[PDB]
Amino acid sequence: LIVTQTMKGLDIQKVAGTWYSLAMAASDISLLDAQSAPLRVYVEELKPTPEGDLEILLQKWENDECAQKKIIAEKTKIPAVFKIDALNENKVLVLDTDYKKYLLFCMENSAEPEQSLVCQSLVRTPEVDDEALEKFDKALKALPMHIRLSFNPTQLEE
Amino acid sequence: LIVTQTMKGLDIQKVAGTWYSLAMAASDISLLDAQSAPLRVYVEELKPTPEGDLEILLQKWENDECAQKKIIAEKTKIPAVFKIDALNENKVLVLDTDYKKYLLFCMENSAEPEQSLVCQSLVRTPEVDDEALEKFDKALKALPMHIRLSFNPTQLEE
Repeated sequence: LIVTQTMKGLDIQKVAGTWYSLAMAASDISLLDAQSAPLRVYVEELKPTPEGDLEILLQKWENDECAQKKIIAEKTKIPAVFKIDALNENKVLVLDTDYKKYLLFCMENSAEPEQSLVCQSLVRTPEVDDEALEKFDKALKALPMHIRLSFNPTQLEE
Repeated sequence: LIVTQTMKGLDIQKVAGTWYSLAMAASDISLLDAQSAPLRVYVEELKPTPEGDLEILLQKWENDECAQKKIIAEKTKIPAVFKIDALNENKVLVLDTDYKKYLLFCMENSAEPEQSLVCQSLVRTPEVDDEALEKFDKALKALPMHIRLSFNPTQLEE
């Protein structure tokens, strides 16, 4: 992605707290196909640190169960861009937020030659309001996505 | 679905021959999630019979392999609507076609209480042309779809 496509003026401390994954999209079907896909994850909480890094609590499917994982996305020299400095590098890019209702982000598989992107729309509460989803679809118009998912009522899911 | 949403004036004999599944959508994620999902199938050929029924040759994933299946969708009293009169009833509804390039259809799980729909865009050849996909997205605007997939170049897939 380019710098204009990410959020200008992000305050990471204001994204703290509970979130729900409302919709996901990816450039490649296989990125979100297997319930166990590495980048098929549901956000449950964001925990920015005093040092300006972003800790992410996620749920994932595993055998039948719902496993929690905690990953650390570290600040970089570019605002709104964070690096999970794991063995497999992934960048997390915050596209937009209003802090109080919605947050749009992508995970990119930096090493791969193909463009390899998974993006989500997060909401603070399960309320009926489609601003999160309108803003996400507008943001994805610029990107080649081949799969698009939205989470139904029960419960809705995470 | 309603009668206006399906094709007026369909000639079944003109849909005969080779097709490729270019995109799929469903009202529920779980309808197309597992590669083995019953309604996750790729069309390879349509074979209308002299009696006015529609035979469908499909490919599906199975363990690792690509299995062929042949199913019979029988004519009904409603034009463009066909019934697979299997133990589990499914209707096949032709939404639109120009016979020479594209064909839009849905499979409905009639028995279920929830609306349960899987729809596809089929093309005659893998040519670069997006009319199939524009027509499919226009047709799906009227329907509550929660998952949307499109098949990439290799090869592209069936």
